[PDB]
Amino acid sequence: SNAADKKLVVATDTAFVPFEFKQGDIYVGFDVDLWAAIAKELKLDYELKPMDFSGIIPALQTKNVDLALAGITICDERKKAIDFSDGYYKSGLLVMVKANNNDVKSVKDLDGKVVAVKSGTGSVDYAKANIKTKDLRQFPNIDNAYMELGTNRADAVLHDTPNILYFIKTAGNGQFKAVGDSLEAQQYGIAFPKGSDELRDKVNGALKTLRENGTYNEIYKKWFGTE
Ligand code: NA
Repeated sequence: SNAADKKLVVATDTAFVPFEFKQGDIYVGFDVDLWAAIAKELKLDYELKPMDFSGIIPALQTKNVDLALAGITICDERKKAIDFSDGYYKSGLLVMVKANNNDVKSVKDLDGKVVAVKSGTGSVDYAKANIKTKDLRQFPNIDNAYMELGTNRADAVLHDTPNILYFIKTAGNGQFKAVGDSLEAQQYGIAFPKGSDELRDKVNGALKTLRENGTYNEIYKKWFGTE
């Protein structure tokens, strides 16, 4: 076998649930599983390099890294320094309601209710504008906003569709459902250095295949649950 080993350098954020987080002395998450599955098909060898989002692109610029799979969302401004592949996840804001809440079904059914959000999120603006709330409970951590819904001190919560789902699944055990569809949708994608080009198209085809194959659904169930 000698040293024909692929020097592919992969990079992720130190802490970022539920995509790349440390659990059981091993980084775990959706993005890790995705790159593992892609590799199987592409038959390439990877070496995850953990760093702060601050240096992810800066590094890709000098190609100190050859690929990066964090929560990089497709953005044309950034394309001046890097290049993205077809997205692997639909981002956006979702609405959690107690499962027994069969009255609310969407964000427009919230006019005149209590919606819990987190400070420094995009949930605030959408609500400050597209929504007519009798009260906006801006908490500094969603965990507490989840309590409010659990104590029916709020009618529903508004936060990233990924997060709301992980919890509906992890420590959800009912009394928590999702309604409607992801608002302000975006797409998450792998980021390849400008120099790399075929490696990109190769990975693009790989993702088309795995989504064509559809094992993504099972991985989706493991993290974000049933679509
Ligand atoms: Na209740």
